[PDB]
Amino acid sequence: SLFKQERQKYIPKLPNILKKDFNNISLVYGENTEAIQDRQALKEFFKNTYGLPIISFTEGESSLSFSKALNIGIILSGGPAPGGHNVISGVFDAIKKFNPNSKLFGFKGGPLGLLENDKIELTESLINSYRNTGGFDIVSSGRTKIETEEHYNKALFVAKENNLNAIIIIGGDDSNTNAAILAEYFKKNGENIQVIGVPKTIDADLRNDHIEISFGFDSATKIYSELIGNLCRDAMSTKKYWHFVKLMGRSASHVALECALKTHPNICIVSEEVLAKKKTLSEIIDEMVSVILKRSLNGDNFGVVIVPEGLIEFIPEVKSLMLELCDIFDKNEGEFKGLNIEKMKEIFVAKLSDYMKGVYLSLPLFIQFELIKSILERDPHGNFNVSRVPTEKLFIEMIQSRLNDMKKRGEYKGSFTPVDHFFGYEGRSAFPSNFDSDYCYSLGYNAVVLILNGLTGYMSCIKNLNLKPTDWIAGGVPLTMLMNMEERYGEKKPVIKKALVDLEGRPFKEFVKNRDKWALNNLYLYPGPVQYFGSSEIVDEITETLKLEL
Amino acid sequence: TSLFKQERQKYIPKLPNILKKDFNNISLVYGENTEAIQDRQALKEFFKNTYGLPIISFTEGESSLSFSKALNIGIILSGGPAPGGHNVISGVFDAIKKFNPNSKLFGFKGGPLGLLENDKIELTESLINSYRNTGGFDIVSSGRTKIETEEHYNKALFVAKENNLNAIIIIGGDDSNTNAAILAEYFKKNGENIQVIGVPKTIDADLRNDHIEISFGFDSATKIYSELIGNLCRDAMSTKKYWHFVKLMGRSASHVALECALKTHPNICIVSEEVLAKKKTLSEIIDEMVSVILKRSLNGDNFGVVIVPEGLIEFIPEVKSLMLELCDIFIEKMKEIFVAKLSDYMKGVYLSLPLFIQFELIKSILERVPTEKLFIEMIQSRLNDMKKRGEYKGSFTPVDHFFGYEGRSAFPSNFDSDYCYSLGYNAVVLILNGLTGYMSCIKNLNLKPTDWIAGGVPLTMLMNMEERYGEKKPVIKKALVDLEGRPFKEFVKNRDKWALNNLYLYPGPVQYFGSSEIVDEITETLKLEL
Repeated sequence: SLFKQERQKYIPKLPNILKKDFNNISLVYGENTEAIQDRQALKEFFKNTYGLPIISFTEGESSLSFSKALNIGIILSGGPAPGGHNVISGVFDAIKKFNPNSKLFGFKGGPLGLLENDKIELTESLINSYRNTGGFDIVSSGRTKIETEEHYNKALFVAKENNLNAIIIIGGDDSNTNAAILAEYFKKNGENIQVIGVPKTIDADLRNDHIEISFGFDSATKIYSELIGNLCRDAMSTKKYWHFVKLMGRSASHVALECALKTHPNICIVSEEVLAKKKTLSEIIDEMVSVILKRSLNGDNFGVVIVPEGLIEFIPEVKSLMLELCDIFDKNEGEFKGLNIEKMKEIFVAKLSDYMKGVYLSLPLFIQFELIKSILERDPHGNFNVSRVPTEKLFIEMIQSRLNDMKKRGEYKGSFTPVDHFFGYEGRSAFPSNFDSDYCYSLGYNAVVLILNGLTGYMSCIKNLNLKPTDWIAGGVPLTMLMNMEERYGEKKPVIKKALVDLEGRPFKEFVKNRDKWALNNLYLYPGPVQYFGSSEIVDEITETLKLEL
Repeated sequence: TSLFKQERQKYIPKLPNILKKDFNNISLVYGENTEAIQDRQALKEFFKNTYGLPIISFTEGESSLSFSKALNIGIILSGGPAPGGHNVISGVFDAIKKFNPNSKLFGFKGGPLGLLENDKIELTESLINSYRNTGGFDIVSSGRTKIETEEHYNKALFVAKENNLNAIIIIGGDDSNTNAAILAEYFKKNGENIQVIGVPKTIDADLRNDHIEISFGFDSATKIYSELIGNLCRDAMSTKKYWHFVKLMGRSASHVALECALKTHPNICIVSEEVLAKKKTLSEIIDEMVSVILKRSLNGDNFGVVIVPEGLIEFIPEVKSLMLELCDIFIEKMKEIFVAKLSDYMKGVYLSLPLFIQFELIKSILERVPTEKLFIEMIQSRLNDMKKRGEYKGSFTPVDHFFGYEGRSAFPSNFDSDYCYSLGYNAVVLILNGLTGYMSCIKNLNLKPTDWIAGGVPLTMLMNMEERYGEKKPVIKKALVDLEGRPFKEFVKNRDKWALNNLYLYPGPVQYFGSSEIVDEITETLKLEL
């Protein structure tokens, strides 16, 4: 692509501190840390790495933990987010500045590549061709979980066979749970193998007071918001369509909320608020039908609706239903064996309580099947496949009935022509914005400096992300501080706690202040394509979420 | 909206050098005279007063205008939106202001219907200013009201006079422009000086010929689709696990699918026109896709990307045949009647299809079905058997997409921005020369705007006579993919390489700031043709 050729030339921007000679970068030690919850149980699990302090960088003469060339292994883990390839080019450049004989190995297909020792050397020309591109496709990714002594030995072995000083893991809450646990295992067995994590995810559910945002979120919400903008403007143009847009975002509504603040849709559902008010499915339907009715009465027979794809895990009744289908499947593992959807399910309907079966058979037939598969297709970390559940079609179907029932009684004169959308996969491997491009490159560059100071069990961290990159602050966040205890697949396991929308936070407060105006009026915003050439103001733009929060 | 819109509202669309001249220094070049594509005789008699008009073209030179008084122009946005419509309107506005600052522009609301109800707004400079370079038809909205009853043409004429209009500009696809051609004559037929000009609009690009090189919006919509498809390709390479099936808008032709394929290099792209021409079966198409999926699995590649045009099934002769017989007899058991009495030949075909398609074909009777979810279904079946017979060891995890509505009202690219502004500006100059029944035309669209050629293509040359329900009606033949054309031939030469290898291209977002070579880029289709 001609675009591709030019964008490959962009020089990502570092924090001023990371431009210094590496033995002129010294550490500032902050407060020791606690886990978020289950501190007691996490301290006894993380014997060697619990309670590590926040690390900041500042200028000063400081001696490094290596004199000779580094060997670094690196993994792309989980679903892709725009910018991963810049984390890698940042890492590559940093180790080369340290010692030109340093070598970077990329393991293939996620953490599984590490367990099976399936790698490639990441060389200067290879890394050149990926600079500033989207995708994880330089080595590919995967969702393999590392949780057993067997996994840990193979990792140790494979790290030792490749003469690695450190492993950098780029991923979300799941991948960095691997990272924290793996660092503990190494330090526990006196292994001199360092483990650094990098905060990747479009969901933006990996963050805290120190990690201001995960990478990729900026790029993905910009792409989603333009498309949603375009649907709003097409709805205004024809005055006839109701668009229902499902967005990726399994466990949290950061993506939906950002897109709402960008576009001003007539309806955006926030899963977290749904849960807090213990809303039911039909209550949500009533609140959307209501908006649809008042708009039809203003002559507006059209609108745009956003719905987070993980909404079904925040409706307590539907959450219950899925957890029961789970349990019903965990034990009857045998009957299910070689049966089909049609019959896999007769058993389910049969093994459900009258209460849940009543909830279940209340759902449209196609939704019933989909929920089945969502439970079958859990990932290694025990995530339900929700992307796969057509929640926005569940809404459409249930709304149509409700509107028919009201046309029946002459209480709805209107014209309801729904259209469904799901924006998700087309945002994960897009070209990263300038923001994610600088942020990812800095993350990877920063990780090597943490490594050169002998740190392990840290998340690469870059603060003040709302300022010009030059003024960014660099350092490290201990992984254990983001963690709690959580029942996965039946067991109570130590994991990184996903960060959901703060219902007390400014992004949400701000949505709440306006969402009523946006419902009955047409105050759509129309964001454009991401730009990579032109005014810094346009090119280096950031998310509304990040402006409101910092 | 954005520092983006406000930065984008300031952009100055580029005109052809000829349209920058004083209007008195633009003179006409009369080309060869026209005849319809077919039914030449019937159309000559139908379009009595306007048939056989010659190709027009502009060049520099002292002339004489048909007006000195301020113009009153009505304008209509018709049919589905395409990026750039608002620039056709801004171009029109600016042109008539240059001619005479007292000229007024009236936009009728919601399509041809706003004309029939005198439902209109003056488009003043301040208002037009906020729509410059934006997507959408939303400055006045559009609609699909046909103008066909004598009562209609009569009220349309009424209302044009009610507002003192010298001309009406209609912006739309093939139907709308057939409409304008007829409307143009009805006005002439009755001794009224009201000119009607048409503007070639559609993302389908099924409105074009040897003189109309492309309809506006196609450029913008394909660039957006192509990025998203490129992004799916790159996600697919990244995780090595999904088969993405992308349906694109366009019930009638495959210009959009073909363009996106030349831009992304997907593993499969079905061209409806090619399927019709080779007279393929449904199952043959399935085999072709299965065969690709199998071979890539054998290479370790359990992932890929498929592009399919939205109108594909309607180009499968079998299927067409079946909706013929289904309409010939003419739920669960009431279809089974369709079975014993169906011809066999369609029977074996009717039963190839999944029940929800079968039951669906019955729902089509009252009158949709997914080109997308039919294929994925039928592929899953043939793979299930093949794994059961130890012939397929791969994992097939399909994901479906439909990119369409999110492309129609996006910001227009520079190309559509210049092209649409030029189209509207040009329409006024056709009007100032007293022409009517023309389509506004801009040639050489692959060169820089300044070297574009401006002129008019007579609407009747685009026509044949269609007949439905008793009446012989004039219609503009939809232009489909030329299987002898360069865009299609380029695809045929390379699609086999794209299937089994991973040669995905990754186009980026449309850019509006930066090097002319990126910002003023055009479609592959237009490069190959031009």
